[PDB]
Amino acid sequence: NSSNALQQWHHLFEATKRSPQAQQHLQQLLRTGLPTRKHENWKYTPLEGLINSQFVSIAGEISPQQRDALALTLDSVRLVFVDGRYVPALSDATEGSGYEVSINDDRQGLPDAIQAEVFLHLTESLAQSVTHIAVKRGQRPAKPLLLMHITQGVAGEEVNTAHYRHHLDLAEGAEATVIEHFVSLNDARHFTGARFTINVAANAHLQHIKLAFENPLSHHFAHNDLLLAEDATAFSHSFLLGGAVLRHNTSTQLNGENSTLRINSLAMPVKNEVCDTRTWLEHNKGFCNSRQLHKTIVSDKGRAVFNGLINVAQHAIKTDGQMTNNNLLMGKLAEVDTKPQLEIYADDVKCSHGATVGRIDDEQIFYLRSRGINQQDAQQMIIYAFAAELTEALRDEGLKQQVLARIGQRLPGG
Amino acid sequence: NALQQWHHLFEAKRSPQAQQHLQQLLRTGLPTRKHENWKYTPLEGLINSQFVSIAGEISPQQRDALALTLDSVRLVFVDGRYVPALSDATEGSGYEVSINDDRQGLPDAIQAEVFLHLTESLAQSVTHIAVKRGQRPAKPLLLMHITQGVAGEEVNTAHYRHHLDLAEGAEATVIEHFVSLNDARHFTGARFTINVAANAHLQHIKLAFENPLSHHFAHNDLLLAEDATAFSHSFLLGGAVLRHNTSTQLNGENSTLRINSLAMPVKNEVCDTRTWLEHNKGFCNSRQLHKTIVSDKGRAVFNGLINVAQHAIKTDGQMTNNNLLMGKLAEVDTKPQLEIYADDVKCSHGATVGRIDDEQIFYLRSRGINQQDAQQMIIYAFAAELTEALRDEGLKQQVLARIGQRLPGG
Repeated sequence: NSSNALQQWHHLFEATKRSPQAQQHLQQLLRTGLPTRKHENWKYTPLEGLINSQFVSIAGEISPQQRDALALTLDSVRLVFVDGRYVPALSDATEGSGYEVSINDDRQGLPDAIQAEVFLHLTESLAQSVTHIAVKRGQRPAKPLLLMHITQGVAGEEVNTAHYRHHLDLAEGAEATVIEHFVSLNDARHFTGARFTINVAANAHLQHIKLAFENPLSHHFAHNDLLLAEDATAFSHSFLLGGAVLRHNTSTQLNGENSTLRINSLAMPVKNEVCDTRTWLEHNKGFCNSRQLHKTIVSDKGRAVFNGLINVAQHAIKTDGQMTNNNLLMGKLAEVDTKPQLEIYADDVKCSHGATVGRIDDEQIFYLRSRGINQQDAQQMIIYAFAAELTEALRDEGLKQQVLARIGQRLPGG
Repeated sequence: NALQQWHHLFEAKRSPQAQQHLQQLLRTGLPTRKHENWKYTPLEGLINSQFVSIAGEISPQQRDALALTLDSVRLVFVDGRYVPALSDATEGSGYEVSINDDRQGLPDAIQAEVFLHLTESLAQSVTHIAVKRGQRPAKPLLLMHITQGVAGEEVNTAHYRHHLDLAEGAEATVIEHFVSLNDARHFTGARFTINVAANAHLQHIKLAFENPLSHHFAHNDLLLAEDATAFSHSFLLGGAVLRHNTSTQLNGENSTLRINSLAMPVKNEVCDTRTWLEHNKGFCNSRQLHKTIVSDKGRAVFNGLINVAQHAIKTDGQMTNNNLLMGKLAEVDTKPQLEIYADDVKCSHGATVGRIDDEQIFYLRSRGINQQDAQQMIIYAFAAELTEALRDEGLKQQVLARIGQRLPGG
């Protein structure tokens, strides 16, 4: 039952040395509790597979070879985390990289949550350490920072759970690209929780990429926060291509004028999967431009869920915000639920949103088939083209090809 | 204390159906600002009031003073009660009408909710309307509602209930008209349910034109069979707080549906326009256009749910909500909810929020058109796609006049 899952997580919390901040989030976890399908934000995302499980929290050890077999081919400053723990022996040295990094459980400097919710509190409470990352004023690291997360399940019916917590501060004029990569060690199911919070100061430029590529049976529940000051730029691209049930939130505050924001995501549930991609955006100051593109491709008995809220505060004049959610359904058993929302309290603004749902039109495939292209190839071409606005945002070609290959595994004919 | 008072109004006999809705009402209770569907619609101004139920008497002169200029089959309702002395003959009009409190033939609600239950439980009678197979009445049916408040702090409440059945091949236009007798505040509840049979064609128009201080909470149901057509146009231009729901089921193939609404909250008004639509069978086309014009300190709320059932192939459904904000303290909250369980469909939703660009005003000013005339032209143009739906030119002008009262210098 619901209380049982909470009881077990509560037990794991008290198993350890918890910070005052994690204690506060534990209290909030218990005050908020777990939701039912009647809750406003949980009508379409099942928790039964999680709630009815017995949990464990074991931190294993892997070799360099096991890391390499799961790793992305990319020139980066790579930090490796295994079953909720930073592993120095598998990580790159950070001194002189342009990234100031300290892993510890001191949380006095972390900002408050933008949008509190149950799984954010769970991850805050259970994470055993925080990855404190900082890029100093005007610094532009030569290589992107890669956060590689390797989580494994245990044999039997128990569900191993690992919760990761990182914070990045980009000081004024700093420019950096950070990549989150999540993989499973094997086919055993696990429950991954994650929370990456980022502060972007004046004139700073952030490029954030999330690659959620865990196995087909696991649960992935994450909530990232983006806090932007004035004259700031932030782009976040999420490729949610792993897990049986995944629910990712990106909450953002535009707390300064003249900033630019883009938040995109791709979801491609297959089999009996549920992929839930959500955003919460607050235009608290005027003169900011935001653009969101969330595309989904749903096959088999899959279900994609989109939720996007944009709140424009009073007097946030010259706000220019757009949100688009395009959903492609493949097959008569596919499902998609979408709720793009607007709360607009300023008049001198340009705000709009749109959501579309359909399948590959016979008319579009007709012109590929007329050239002799077979059905599966034609469908793959159309799907890649549908995802192209999102995958073309990946500057590194090598990285882009790897993401395209992960997409390829979910296409008709693979 | 609202529930307790409403409960007492009920027991003050009542049909078993009304008893069932009251039971559900008390079981569901009143929602808070934390409820999924009530984040933006205030109930304080209503909940913290003392309710009464007084059925006042009105003269034909008072009726004519508030009545629309239109040739129709007019039925007049005053303070929750049908008034035969002020109504037209229905016998021989093309509309089979029976007014009583028998409710065994009424269909189940498409989307049960608190205020629908309240209106079902408190309505004192049901207007049973039917158009026989293949028939097309010469004049439209007009349901005119006249509600008045009482002197003092008490809030008079009146709940209206009507059901229209369009038999196979039947075609009809029905208009709901709501007005206030004077400036006194009242609480109006309404529920118009309509069954559209195979090959039947419905034209529904709602004109909610009550005073600035009243509360109007309504919920209409539209049920369509196969090869049916239904167009519903709502002009929500009255009340301090208005919340109108239209719930619809497309339960037959090859049907066409259009649901439009106009909302223009001013002062400190809240105008909440909501739709719930189920494409239960395939091959149906649905289109919705909801436009709002929000003045300073006003608040418009839009909520539109579209659910497309599994195997409802060839569904073609669109929903558009355009919002024009006219001042720095205007507010708009808009929430579509698409639940699509069929792949071979074309479904989309779009919403826009913005204001009149100063450059457009300046351009007009440079061409000899002043600010007020420029604003009025632009606002009327924004509402035009909705107002042009009114076939009767005489009726369209009266609606445009009501719109005009809310424009700069109106």
